[PDB]
Amino acid sequence: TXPGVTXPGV
DNA sequence: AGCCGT
DNA sequence: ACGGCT
Ligand SMILES: COc1cccc2c1C(=O)c1c(O)c3c(c(O)c1C2=O)C[C@@](O)(C(=O)CO)C[C@@H]3O[C@H]1C[C@H](N)[C@H](O)[C@H](C)O1
Ligand SMILES: [Cl-]
Ligand SMILES: [Mn+2]
Ligand SMILES: [Mn+2]
Ligand SMILES: [Mn+2]
Repeated sequence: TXPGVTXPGV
């Protein structure tokens, strides 16, 4: 996720 | 640590 | 079949 906590996605 | 869609 | 950052 994020970043942080990419995306998702990307 | 933290999920999704080319 | 298989990748994206702080
Ligand atoms: C052992 O790999 C996996 C095993 C189980 C599920 C997964 C994957 C997986 O590798 C995977 C991905 O690599 C990707 C995604 C994904 O959901 C998974 C799994 O679910 C989603 C993503 O497609 C998008 O966000 C499109 O916008 C990008 C990424 O795709 C990669 C490869 C694609 N061919 C394309 O080049 C895309 C741009 O990046
Ligand atoms: Cl790439
Ligand atoms: Mn990990
Ligand atoms: Mn899927
Ligand atoms: Mn992977």
